[PDB]
Amino acid sequence: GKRILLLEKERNLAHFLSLELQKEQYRVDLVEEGQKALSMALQTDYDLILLNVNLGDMMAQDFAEKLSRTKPASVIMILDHWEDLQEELEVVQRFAVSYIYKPVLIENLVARISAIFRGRDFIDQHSSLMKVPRTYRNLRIDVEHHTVYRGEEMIALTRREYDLLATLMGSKKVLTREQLLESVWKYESATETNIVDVYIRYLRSKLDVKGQKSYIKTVRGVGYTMQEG
Repeated sequence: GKRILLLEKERNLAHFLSLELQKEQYRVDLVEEGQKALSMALQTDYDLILLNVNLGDMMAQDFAEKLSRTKPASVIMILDHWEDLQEELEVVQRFAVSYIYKPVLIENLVARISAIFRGRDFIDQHSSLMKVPRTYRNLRIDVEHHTVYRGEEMIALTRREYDLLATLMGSKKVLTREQLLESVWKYESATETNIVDVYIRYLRSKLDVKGQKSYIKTVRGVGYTMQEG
């Protein structure tokens, strides 16, 4: 089964989530602080890393940035109280594939994790069919390693940003926000179209060079497409 790295500060909840996730045949490694979580995530490829906003010895944002130096498309999901998540909402959107509020309902957590895994699988399969060369202007995508480069620099795209780029680069046509939702949030049927604009903004911030045309064009009345220089 897929492998989950789990850090939950509430002891009884951590134990509960560990046991319930193993009933889905997932392999669950429970850790209690970020330093240990980080050493484990650096040496093992986890399919999901499930964290609180604050890991105790560091913020989850800090963990994610440090992990991203070698594994930029890591799949991190944040579980926390509403007030804790909202205090850090913008930074959480930037590094996490999803977030979920306490008090958690296990059937909901299980369904969401399943959908996230299936959506990543879809992206992988679809991107394997991308026309070669997988380049655009100064960008190149390494589909095997889920990495992106602009010139000779690695661009630390998050998993959502990577999935969004692969979807845009793999399309010959302008894509609507509904079509982008259907590809990048596939199987996460509760996702709504305004999230697409958020991640287009994030993706532009990572790709774009000041004084060049953006890598992504907004097409009036339609949606988004890659943009030439």
